Amino acid sequence: MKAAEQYQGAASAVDPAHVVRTNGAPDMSESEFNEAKQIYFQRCAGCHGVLRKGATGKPLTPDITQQRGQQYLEALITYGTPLGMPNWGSSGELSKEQITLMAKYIQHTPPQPPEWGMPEMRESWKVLVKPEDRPKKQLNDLDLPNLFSVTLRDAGQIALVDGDSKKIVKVIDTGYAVHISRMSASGRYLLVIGRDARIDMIDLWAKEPTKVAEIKIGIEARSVESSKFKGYEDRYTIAGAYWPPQFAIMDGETLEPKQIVSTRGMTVDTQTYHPEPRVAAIIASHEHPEFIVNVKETGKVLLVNYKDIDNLTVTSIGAAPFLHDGGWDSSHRYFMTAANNSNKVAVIDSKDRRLSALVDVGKTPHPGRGANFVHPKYGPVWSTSHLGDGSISLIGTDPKNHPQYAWKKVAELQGQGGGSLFIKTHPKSSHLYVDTTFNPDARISQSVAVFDLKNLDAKYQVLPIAEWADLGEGAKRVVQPEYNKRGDEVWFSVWNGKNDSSALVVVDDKTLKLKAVVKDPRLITPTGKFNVYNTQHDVY
Amino acid sequence: MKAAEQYQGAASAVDPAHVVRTNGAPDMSESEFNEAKQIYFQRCAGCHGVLRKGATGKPLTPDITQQRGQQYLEALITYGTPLGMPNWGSSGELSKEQITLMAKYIQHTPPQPPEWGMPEMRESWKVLVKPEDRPKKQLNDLDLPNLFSVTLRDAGQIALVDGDSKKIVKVIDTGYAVHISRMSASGRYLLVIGRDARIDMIDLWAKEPTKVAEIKIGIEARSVESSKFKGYEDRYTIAGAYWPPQFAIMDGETLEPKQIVSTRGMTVDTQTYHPEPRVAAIIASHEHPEFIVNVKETGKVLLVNYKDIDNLTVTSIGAAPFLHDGGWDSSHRYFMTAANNSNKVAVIDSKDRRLSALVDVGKTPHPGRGANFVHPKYGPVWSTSHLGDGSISLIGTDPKNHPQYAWKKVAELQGQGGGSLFIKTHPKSSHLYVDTTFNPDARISQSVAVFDLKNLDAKYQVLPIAEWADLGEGAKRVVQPEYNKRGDEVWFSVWNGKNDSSALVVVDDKTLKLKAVVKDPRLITPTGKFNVYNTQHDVY
Ligand code: DHE
Ligand code: DHE
Ligand code: HEC
Ligand code: HEC
Ligand SMILES: [Cl-]
Ligand SMILES: [Cl-]
Ligand SMILES: [Cl-]
Ligand SMILES: [Cl-]
Ligand SMILES: [Cl-]
Repeated sequence: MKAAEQYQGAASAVDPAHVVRTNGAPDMSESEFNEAKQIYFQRCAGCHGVLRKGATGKPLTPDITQQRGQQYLEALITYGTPLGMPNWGSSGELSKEQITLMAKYIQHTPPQPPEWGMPEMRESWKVLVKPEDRPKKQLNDLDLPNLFSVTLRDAGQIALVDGDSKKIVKVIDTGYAVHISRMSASGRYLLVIGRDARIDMIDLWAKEPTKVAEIKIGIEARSVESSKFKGYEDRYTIAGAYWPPQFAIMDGETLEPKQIVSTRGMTVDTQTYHPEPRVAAIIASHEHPEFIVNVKETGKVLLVNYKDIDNLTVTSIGAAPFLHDGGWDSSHRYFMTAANNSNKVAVIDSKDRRLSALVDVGKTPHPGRGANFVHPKYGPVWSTSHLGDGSISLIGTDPKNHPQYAWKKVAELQGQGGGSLFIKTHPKSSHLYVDTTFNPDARISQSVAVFDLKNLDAKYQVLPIAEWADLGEGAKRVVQPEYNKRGDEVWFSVWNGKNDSSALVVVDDKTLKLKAVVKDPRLITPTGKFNVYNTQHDVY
Repeated sequence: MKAAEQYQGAASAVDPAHVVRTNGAPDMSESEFNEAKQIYFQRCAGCHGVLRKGATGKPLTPDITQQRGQQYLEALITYGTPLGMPNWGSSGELSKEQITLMAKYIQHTPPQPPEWGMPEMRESWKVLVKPEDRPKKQLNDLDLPNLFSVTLRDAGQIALVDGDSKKIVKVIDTGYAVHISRMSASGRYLLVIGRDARIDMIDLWAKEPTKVAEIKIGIEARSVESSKFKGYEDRYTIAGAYWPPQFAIMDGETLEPKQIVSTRGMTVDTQTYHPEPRVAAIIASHEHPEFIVNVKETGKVLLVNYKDIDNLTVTSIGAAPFLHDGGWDSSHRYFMTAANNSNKVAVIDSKDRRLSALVDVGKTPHPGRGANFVHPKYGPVWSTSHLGDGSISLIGTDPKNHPQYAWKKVAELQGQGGGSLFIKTHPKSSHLYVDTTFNPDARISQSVAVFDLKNLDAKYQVLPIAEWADLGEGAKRVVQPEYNKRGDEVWFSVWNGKNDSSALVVVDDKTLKLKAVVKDPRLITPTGKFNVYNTQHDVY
């Protein structure tokens, strides 16, 4: 009756005088609030995050913002900061009236976007073609290993480009602005994820590659990955979300949602609670049946063991805050990940399940998956490009046979300048390609630098990738070099405007000569290109 | 710098129109809000939680509460429901004007108490006596294994009573309303955790037992535990918190804070995010170097492996919502814990790291640690009483030599009625005791039922514990039977008010006749009683 009521009726130990109401912000209309909120996610949420704690420095919470004041915040938004906070008034990007509204907005409690659990996922889950009715053999005659999965960012779709043919073979509708493409261990299924957290599974064996499953694992995402460990091929596919701060494990044949795990938790450096730790790069392990999951704001690398997904076991490894992209080393044991805004590179030992070291590097490293090669003096190494730096950092990745040079910034190369984004090579190649996508100089932003590994002390050659495309108007930012299955050509993307004309430019790695140019009215804002074989077997 | 700012300056994939502002509640003054907020934690937070999502039914969040309306909520609060929601108007416990305020308060966004990270812990952390300054031998002449640690709830302290002398040997100030007492594997250090989350470690080898370390792991807590795996004795001490939803691991010798882990995460039944999953019972594994941690609202049981404390591995086991108290079986392998308000008992396999079964029992089981004995027909069993009915459930715990009765509610026993909290026995005892602390009948609450393991079909005997104390005015509620080391005597608390007289009653287990009554002006609101040896070695 009420005996259990009296049992739990005791007063909470929490002192009510220490629980506080959240107000004290300047009055804002409903129309005004929504206008600043539209600006925040259009211009600010990328760094500061949904809850405004995703960047360095003091956060944009009420207690902090109200302490500064209306005019401090207006002043700091108008003129920015030399530590990565741009200026929105001096640049003319925002208006005096708008900046005033932003200063008022961040003094209010940050509005919350909704959660996304199993009910939301299962409703988003669609098996368009059931595995029973899927082909048992490759129907088409495509040379799938040398297929490129090219992202048509603004078009909300992806294009399959036959490597040798240089022609588009199909265009598939996907989530908006796909970020990466990943292959299943079998090589039959192509996985793509949009920044809106929609995943699509493509069957490369159908008469024409078709989608077979679909699911939305959140509101904002970046990464997807498939199980690579011996015996667990196509068993499970993982995907991490920016919001909600979580990742999800799904069946690898149907994408059925199985498990959802929150990444909300304590940070490695300060060991305080963080309400929005965004999941970034995910990579499958060869040593154990685990997914190595990067968690950005908390600086944790998680080892998600799918041996038993009903009773999940996770090992949380401390590294450095702001974990971002990364990739394997030549051995496929040591996961080199870039804690970009910590200017460090963490080394995750997938075998011993620990952090091998933290390597100091240049200003904001950005390697993507990186580039591995054998240095004459320093043995095997792993290299990264940089955004705030024009440098290239080489890191020893050979502890067994090169303890002298291991997890050390053994040597630097210098590229065309800052704004670099991806560094690329190939085992069969003697060159090292470095793009300058976000360099503020036009010429540099549409060129790439090529180093000669045969003689590494020489200066690089500059290749005019955009010039070779002969597009015309547009910024024509070049981005992301990728090799073919055979390794003797290097594909480039000219990330021109949505309403301008773009292209993919293919270079002969043997001669460093223009080999071909890919143009098509369907190839809108081409960004990421992913060779099936090279991506599937971590060739980089 | 602009390079990195353009790279991370892309608009968020989050639609601002789907990120909504949280204020549509009826206006309240600051004086009125703080009065309703005070009643909430004084009367309601125990069940509904800090964020109003800890009870069954629909939560008291703005979206739901505003939908009902002011008149609906006033009525429901005024009258209640027959499903665990007490009456507050018919009761006459809250005035008509307070209920109106409470109805408005729960329509506002719930106020939030602060977090409690490593900085807050370290400043709260005190080492009163260094390990170097502690004795290498037991200075005092006390029979430590037979000492009782008695909680003096309202006095904010505990008393150490000598089992055979029946006298109080010292009184030690602690956190407010200590909840449990635990002993180190070495049996030298007594650990007590306050209702307010303050932990005190007591050295029983000093000339007089003195506090040697102190730490606050949160704002509200209930549970504390020590590592009991071979080779890891006294190496780590763990404690769980109600708020913030987290647990923490400290050094066993100094209580230095080492790690903090957030229990915020997804539930087991709906697989949705819960922002306040408060930690409940915690027990130390013998099969592996792990802590078994109960997480209430999410219904998860976490196996926290301390093999490597810097890289913490945690297996998450699903069970049923509202996990609470629990205990070992006779084997010390299967953790029998009760999801109270799910009316089930979960069996967690300490060895295989999985859920062996979910057993349906009575309304709101409350076992504490439980009571193990050998049923003449059904083999080794684990028993529990309930709050919602006078039932006593027996559950087989022998899968090796009694597989047909394993994890089955093999039989039921009837006590005096509902409102029971603790059932007890001893390996050297022929009797089985059940209390009725929260029974609404005065005499029932003052008595305890006693069963005969030699003849289970016989009706219980009733011993009037409070009557035997001869205390006078007061509710004189009796609670928590506890044996001594030799199992000769059974101790009971008479949990009277702080301005009334209380006592500890001791009964001769071999004869069931009163053996002693402990009265003392320092014995204020005695609740928990913890024999050092029986608590240390999990004898129940
Ligand atoms: C987590 C993450 C990965 C690795 C996932 C993995 O390995 O599993 C990744 C890699 C990538 C890769 C993989 C290339 C590779 O070599 O693997 C590409 C092409 C890429 C195109 C872009 N990224 Fe990416 N990217 C983010 C996050 C990520 N970028 C951002 O947070 C940021 C700064 C904001 C955003 O706009 O998403 C960001 C900006 C960009 C771009 O502006 C690019 C150039 C175009 C776009 O669509 O946004 N990111
Ligand atoms: C999590 C938890 C444990 C086990 C910890 C472990 O094993 O590591 C426990 C066990 C206990 C034990 C251990 C006895 C045993 O045999 O193990 C005792 C004496 C006890 C005295 C009370 N408990 Fe307890 N108790 C709660 C939580 C807990 N009770 C509540 O949430 C609730 C309902 C609210 C509250 O007031 O704290 C609650 C009410 C009570 C009481 O009213 C008692 C009788 C007096 C008091 O201090 O509030 N609880
Ligand atoms: C990165 C791509 C950013 C974008 C886009 C915006 N901000 Fe930012 N901000 C950023 C960093 C790395 C820092 C801290 C660096 C430092 O030491 O200054 C900041 C700082 C602010 C602050 C100051 C908070 C404080 O320290 O007291 C405010 C008030 C702020 N930022 C607001 C803001 C607004 C309104 C933006 C767009 C409308 C915005 N920022 C964009 C990184 C980035
Ligand atoms: C247990 C010890 C409780 C205490 C003390 C309080 N409440 Fe409660 N409440 C409880 C349960 C188990 C339920 C659900 C039962 C059901 O019939 O659904 C509730 C329900 C409410 C509701 C209704 C929510 C809804 O579905 O709309 C309200 C508005 C509510 N409770 C408020 C409330 C207040 C204001 C209290 C003290 C001041 C309070 N409750 C105490 C459990 C317990
Ligand atoms: Cl579609
Ligand atoms: Cl955590
Ligand atoms: Cl393993
Ligand atoms: Cl979780
Ligand atoms: Cl082990």
